Amino acid sequence: GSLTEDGLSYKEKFVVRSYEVGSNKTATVETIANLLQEVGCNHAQSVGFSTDGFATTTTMRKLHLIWVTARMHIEIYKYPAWGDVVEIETWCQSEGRIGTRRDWILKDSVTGEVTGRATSKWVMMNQDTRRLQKVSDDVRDEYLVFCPQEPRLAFPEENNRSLKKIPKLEDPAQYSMIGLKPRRADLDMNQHVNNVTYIGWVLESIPQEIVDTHELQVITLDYRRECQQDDVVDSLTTTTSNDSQFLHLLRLSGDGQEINRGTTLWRKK
Amino acid sequence: GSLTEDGLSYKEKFVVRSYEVGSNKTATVETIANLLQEVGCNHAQSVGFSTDGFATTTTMRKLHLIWVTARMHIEIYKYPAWGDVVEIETWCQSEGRIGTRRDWILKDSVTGEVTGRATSKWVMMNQDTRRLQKVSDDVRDEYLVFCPQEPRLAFPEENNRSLKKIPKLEDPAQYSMIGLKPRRADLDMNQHVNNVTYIGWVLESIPQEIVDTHELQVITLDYRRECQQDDVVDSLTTTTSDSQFLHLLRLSGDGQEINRGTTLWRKK
Ligand SMILES: Cc1cc(C)nc(N)c1
Ligand SMILES: Cc1cc(C)nc(N)c1
Repeated sequence: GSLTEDGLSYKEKFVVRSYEVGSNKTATVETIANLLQEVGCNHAQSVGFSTDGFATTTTMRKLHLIWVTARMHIEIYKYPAWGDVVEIETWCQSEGRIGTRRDWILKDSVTGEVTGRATSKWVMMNQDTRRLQKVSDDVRDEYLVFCPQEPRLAFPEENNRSLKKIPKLEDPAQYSMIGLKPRRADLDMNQHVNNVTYIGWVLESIPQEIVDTHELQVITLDYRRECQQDDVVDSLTTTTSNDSQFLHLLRLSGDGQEINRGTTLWRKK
Repeated sequence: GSLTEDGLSYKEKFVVRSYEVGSNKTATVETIANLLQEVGCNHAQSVGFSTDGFATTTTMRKLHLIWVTARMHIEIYKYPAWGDVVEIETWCQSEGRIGTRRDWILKDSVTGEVTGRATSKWVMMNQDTRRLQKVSDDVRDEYLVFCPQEPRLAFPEENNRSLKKIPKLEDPAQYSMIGLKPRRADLDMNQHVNNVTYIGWVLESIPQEIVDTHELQVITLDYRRECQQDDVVDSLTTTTSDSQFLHLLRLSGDGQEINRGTTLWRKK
């Protein structure tokens, strides 16, 4: 992988592995989300971020600040097959004092066709108190160094799906998968649950018949609170809809505290 | 990746990913086991095996046969760090009518030093009845095409750890993690639980204090029965000692054994 000629974005190619694919011999959406995180991490290393797993700037380290994910939104047109090469381009943008955004475009390396796109929103937090805060002038100045100054959006459309508000699922849920818990493979190098694990847990409550007859086209996931290593999670889903749409909720098994909410859109094969 | 000049082994290089590492910023043993399976799959594709997820020969397809893992044994001297390149070389061998073996050597691509080695034993099974069987002459002939005919072993030594018999853990276990269940990410393309998931489940009952103060040097895992997508597993561990443990995975309900194993850990 490498920064592009202008140094404002980063590209990397991945060969899809045997264990990364599902029943149709194409990459799962969790494999896609892991590749998006990996290229994001390689881009951060290439522009001087800390190499301790927290991806912080110099000002952030001085002030004990970290970024936390607020939303992930992925749209896939074609999942790459086992052995195929996918090229992913990523870049960041500051959104004033609100937070920052990381965007991605996925392409078939042989054809050059766009096969998917993604966007994520991040908010600043004090690492010690876990309290949110606005982005300071010093941090916005650091982002100006390696971000395009004119807007560059993976989702340019007017009132596009990636910014839509998600409602809270009402009990009783139509479907559920109870008692989910992370194992060590679900943790990152800093012993926090990996963001991709929550996508897997959301999908656990989709019936196997939908997975067998449909392809996932869009997933939008809000993150509200982290699941700790000793927490247990319930995954709830209700149909809201040739397309099938669902509303999702992840909450702690032991008090019902919400940790995530989301929606998925599926197309019949 | 590519077959070597003589066409009897296969080599592939991997760059260790951010999400593949643990707290010491080095690859976990589950990341190593996934890379061993990936290079094994690329080698099978390169020598003409099925591309449907079952890695079968032509004679195996005609007779509705598949290979099932009986044992995995891994010894790591150094885990590669995040961003490092590891080169893995793999090859297979027939073991008469008993079954087949796949062996691996891991190297640091920059230094060329051996950083680990692994070996696995596979037995033939009818895909429909799930009954074991011996390897036929036609299948042994197919393996002669792409396997070295003189013995080539990752663990050559007579009576070495990789062939040691593993006893059955006695109740009560010292440690346990109960109620483990696979999610879709734990399944392979044929909807069977991935072999690497069982290594993760074994390690779940090792106390976090051992993981924080020691490095895993050796893991030996016997596979006896498959965990199905709707099964629930309990992971049991007892210290037998370096720190050494005895492991058992069994179904949560009826207590049916699915795996047994041992691990050896060295203090950091
Ligand atoms: C958006 C958000 C807010 C808070 C308090 N915690 C998160 N993990 C994410
Ligand atoms: C060694 C072995 C034996 C049987 C009956 N099933 C397995 N999955 C593995």
